[PDB]
Amino acid sequence: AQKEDMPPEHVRKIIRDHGDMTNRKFRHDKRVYLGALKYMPHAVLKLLENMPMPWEQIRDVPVLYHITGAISFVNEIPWVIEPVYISQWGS
RNA sequence: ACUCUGGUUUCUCUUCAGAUCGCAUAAAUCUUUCGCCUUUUACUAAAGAUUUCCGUGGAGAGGAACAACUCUGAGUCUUAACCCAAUUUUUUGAGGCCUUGCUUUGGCAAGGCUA
RNA sequence: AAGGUAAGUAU
Repeated sequence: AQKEDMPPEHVRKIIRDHGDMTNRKFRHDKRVYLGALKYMPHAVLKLLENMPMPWEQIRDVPVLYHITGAISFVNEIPWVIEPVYISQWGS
């Protein structure tokens, strides 16, 4: 019993709609939306620590996002080989 | 050269963490010393004691993937051509006889005789 | 970031 990954277009659509809270269609359930918003600093911390390095053009990262698009987390720790990382930054 | 030994990867969970949990390094709270002082919320910078957070290790448990592929260790780790013996055993000249002591007798003990 | 709200009655 493991959660299968969703297509990247699913979260794209979820973010694209429900953008403004003024819509009254999804206002019925907001405790699930509001309760997951306190972890915004966690999303900030995970996002900035996975910032791409100057030698990298595009960095695809695993993403853990709320079912309503309330918050998105970068579920990845930037592990780097120390000699490789130091040599890359020296270059 | 024989036989048995039986993994690695990955995702969770539960606990234990001495150790540079971390060859890196944040914040909060409290109690003392200050610095600003005029009241909160911020602070100044040292010490002491906590808590949280970003991470970490070991062990245990439960799933998945490559489950079929081999390891290591142990087990006795198992074979013939031609060439060899003065220090321990298949080439090794080490034989016998007698004396006297002594043992209930057998024998034993020492010496002598060699070839 | 505050210690910088007049208290109102009408529409």
